[PDB]
Amino acid sequence: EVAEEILRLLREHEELLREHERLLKEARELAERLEELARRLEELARRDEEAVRQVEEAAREAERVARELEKSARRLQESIRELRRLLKELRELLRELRKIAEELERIAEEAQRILEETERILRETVRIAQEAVRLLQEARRRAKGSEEIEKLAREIKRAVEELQKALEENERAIRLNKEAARKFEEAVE
Repeated sequence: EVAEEILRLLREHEELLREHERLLKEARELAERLEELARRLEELARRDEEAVRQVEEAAREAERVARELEKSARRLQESIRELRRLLKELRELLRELRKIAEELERIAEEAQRILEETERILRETVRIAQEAVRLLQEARRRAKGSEEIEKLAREIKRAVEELQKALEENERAIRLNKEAARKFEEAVE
């Protein structure tokens, strides 16, 4: 039964992986769209109903992408709970017992720490996505002086930088989850 429990956990990790890959895509597009709006805002400060219109349309679409980023990270968080619920059922099954079971408890205990670190990454990604939504909503209200448009453009560019740091940490958490799953395959073989 322990062998069948790992295989179900591996299937869940696979669905975890493709949802986390979708999270990277949404966050990569948001950062690109936020950098573009920042440049459009700095042009609006120096300059036009088209310049106001393109700021409104660039922010409105960047807000839709930030919502998808938030929805994807929320979906990943409710699935780490599934992984850990499957993990506790495995913890008791392997402790029913053999040296193979002793190896499975070191890689399962490590997988616990990775999932905890992974959800801490996702919670920070939700925060940056929520900060992006508020800044985008502020960009559309102000576009309806130059000094205030410049500061908002600078604040958006700082959100880009922490979004890029969240990209690195999410890509790192994917590797650690992939490597933890590879150990489950070889140890159960």
